[PDB]
Amino acid sequence: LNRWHGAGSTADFQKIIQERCDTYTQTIRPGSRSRNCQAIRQAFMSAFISKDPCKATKEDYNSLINLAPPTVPCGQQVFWSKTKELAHEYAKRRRLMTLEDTLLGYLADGLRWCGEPGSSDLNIWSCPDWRKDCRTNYLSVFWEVLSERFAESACNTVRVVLNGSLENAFDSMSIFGRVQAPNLRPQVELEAWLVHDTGKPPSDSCSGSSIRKLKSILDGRNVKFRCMDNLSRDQFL
Amino acid sequence: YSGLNRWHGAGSTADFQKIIQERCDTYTQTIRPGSRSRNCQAIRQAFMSAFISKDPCKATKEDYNSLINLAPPTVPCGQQVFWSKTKELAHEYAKRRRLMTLEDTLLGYLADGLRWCGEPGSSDLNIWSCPDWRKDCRTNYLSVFWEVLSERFAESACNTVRVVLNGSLENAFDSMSIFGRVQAPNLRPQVELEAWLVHDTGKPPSDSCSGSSIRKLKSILDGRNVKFRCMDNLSRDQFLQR
Ligand SMILES: *[C@@H]1O[C@H](CO)[C@@H](O[C@@H]2O[C@H](CO)[C@@H](O)[C@H](O)[C@H]2NC(C)=O)[C@H](O)[C@H]1NC(C)=O
Ligand SMILES: *[C@@H]1O[C@H](CO)[C@@H](O[C@@H]2O[C@H](CO)[C@@H](O)[C@H](O)[C@H]2NC(C)=O)[C@H](O)[C@H]1NC(C)=O
Repeated sequence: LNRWHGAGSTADFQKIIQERCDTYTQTIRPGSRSRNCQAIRQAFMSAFISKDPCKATKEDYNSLINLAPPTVPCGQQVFWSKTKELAHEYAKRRRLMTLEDTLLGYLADGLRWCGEPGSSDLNIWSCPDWRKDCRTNYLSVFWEVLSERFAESACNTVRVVLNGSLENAFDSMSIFGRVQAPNLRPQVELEAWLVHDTGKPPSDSCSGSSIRKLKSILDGRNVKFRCMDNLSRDQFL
Repeated sequence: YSGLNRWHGAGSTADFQKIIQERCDTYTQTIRPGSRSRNCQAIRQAFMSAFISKDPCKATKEDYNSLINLAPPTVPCGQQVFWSKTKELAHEYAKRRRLMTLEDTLLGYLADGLRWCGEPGSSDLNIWSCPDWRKDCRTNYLSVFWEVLSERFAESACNTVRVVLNGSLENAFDSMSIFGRVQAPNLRPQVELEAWLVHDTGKPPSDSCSGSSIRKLKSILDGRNVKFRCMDNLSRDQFLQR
């Protein structure tokens, strides 16, 4: 059970998911119809429990995603890469939604989970690491599937918060670069904001090499691109 | 005969557990959302635990303490409505005015209109018969639930409370009603209570604020140091448009 190279499952995973579901559905974003959180938790567990944790497929999450698809109103989506804290504060203030503001994203944010064949329990010792063990693991596949659907459903103007205090604000291998940007629909307009740390000069900008790669992706998607830069965390918020 | 059909009251509502579950989700997510979260699985499990497999004529208030702790029947100050013998009117009034009766609390909403009881040695509801308060036992799980919920609802009342009473009855205040026996005597001291005695359209009222039964209520409220204002000679439509 301790054979993997990543940290083990969040031990109270089931309780945490269900509690977050209650908070989300009742307190944060109550919906047009009720959703049963026990059933959502049950579907989450069933996706991965008692399975080879290195044989995860997108299909395994079909039932779960169908119970709570990560869709948001047009013009209200926020994407981010390497700017977790900033992007979520920005989204909170402007009443916008990141992936972590969707039901399933809110449930899963910051958690780890995996199973073991022949066992009905979470593996709390270790779980597959995406580098050292396998990319076809249940944590990575969940976030890719969720990211795909989140990106696919974007409409009108979307925003991405990128880190202007890094050498490369755009990382082609990030989930944003690999899964989200390539799945935006034509006629979406994407605005990128390259935001730097207060009191520090930016390390990347809209005229840099990494942004060229992003524009290349978006041009092929027929996604309009407007890139802003040279602003600090304070100016952005 | 000593089997499942031995009681004089109607049996448990079929599929009680499904109904509870569905009502709890509806209530917490669509009726009164924005509020602090409640765990509906836990609430259902606590409700069942309170009575299942127990002597159906030995219910006590304490059997429901864990359920009430999960969702106390507390209403915001100034929004609470009591009623007696005016079920339809009181709930229409509460709906139109965005106020809350006992049946508008989480637990009151789950249980309204339902029946339930268990059977010793069984994990299931008795869907065949349940104890009747008058013919079998007062200390049954259905009656005791409404009694303890009523007490907690009255004890937590704050600021101005309103009661809707029936001006078309000879005695609008019945000391042996749940309102008269359990709710009024347990009102938080120093709240203020307004009573409205409402009569049916086109029928002259049968009771008023000056009658003997309202005097009995006044005496109870004086005991609780609760200020009392009573208004009468109103039809349903006059009351709703006040
Ligand atoms: C750009 O990314 C860097 C590197 O992750 C962020 O700096 C870290 O921020 C965390 C959380 O605030 C700190 O605990 C770390 O100590 C920081 N590490 C380093 C190397 O500085 C930075 O906040 C990001 N900037 C923006 C604007 O999002
Ligand atoms: C006062 O109480 C009477 C008696 O319960 C109510 O009249 C009953 O109303 C129910 C539901 O509307 C009917 O099914 C019964 O047939 C009625 N019975 C009688 C004797 O009329 C009346 O609605 C109450 N009035 C107010 C203002 O609440």
